[PDB]
Amino acid sequence: KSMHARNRYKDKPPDFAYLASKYPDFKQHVQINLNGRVSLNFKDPEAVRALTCTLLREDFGLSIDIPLERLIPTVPLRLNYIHWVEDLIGHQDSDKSTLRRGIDIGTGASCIYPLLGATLNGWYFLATEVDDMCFNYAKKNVEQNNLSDLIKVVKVPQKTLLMDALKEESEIIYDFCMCNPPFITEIMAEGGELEFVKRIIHDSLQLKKRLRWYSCMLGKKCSLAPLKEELRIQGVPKVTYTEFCQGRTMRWALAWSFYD
Ligand SMILES: Nc1ncnc2c1ncn2[C@@H]1O[C@H](CSCC[C@H](N)C(=O)O)[C@@H](O)[C@H]1O
Repeated sequence: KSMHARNRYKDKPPDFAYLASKYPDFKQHVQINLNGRVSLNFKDPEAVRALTCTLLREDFGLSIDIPLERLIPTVPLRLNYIHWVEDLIGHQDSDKSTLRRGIDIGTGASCIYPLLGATLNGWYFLATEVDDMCFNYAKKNVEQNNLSDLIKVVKVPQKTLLMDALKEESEIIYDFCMCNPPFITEIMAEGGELEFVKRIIHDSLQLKKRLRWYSCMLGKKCSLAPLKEELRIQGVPKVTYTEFCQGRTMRWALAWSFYD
């Protein structure tokens, strides 16, 4: 399955030529290809950073500052997750009177899911990070876009996930959590992604209805089936999944709930 139908980049892909004409810091990172078209080297982190900062500024009015030494997100791909969560929670069929409350697990230096969700929909976020650099940058990025009344960035300890974040300080009910990557013997090892999502499932079995939906965007096709099986085993009553992509960058979205 392709881009989300409501993704703005579905039928308006980024125009490199337009962006080069308007943004001189972006222009210094593009070149002309064989076809005579403005292009970008997607293996150069400086160029990828410029594209991402430029798109956020152009299409969302967001100014962000991010390091070369931490993950640089790809904006069109992230929007698919935002629109999917919108579908999960019934966002299209409600109005502004309903405030929504999300958790972004491992928000990254860009704090991108909360910035997009707060900007587009006025959603609140608790945004967690274990990494010091990512935490600091995420926090500057929220503050420089004046979104700290909607987005609370928190450094959490290394070993913790959802439960340790949600105590007497917490909101009673959250609408969703979000999470994406990175995360002789016959038996294959679980690997990083499968282990990590299983920690989310484990916390969800304690929290139950304190969140309306648990979700995670998977980077590996092979994660999906064993995650579904673990959910079946545990009696989780409502499971849904789908797929999204931006060119070759593929994702498998999985969400579950303890509500009927
Ligand atoms: N248990 C945990 N709690 C919070 N953040 C975590 C975590 N384990 C890993 N992370 C963070 O998860 C991130 C990688 S996965 C999420 C990527 C993020 N949405 C982005 O766009 O950058 C890293 O920033 C890492 O520091």
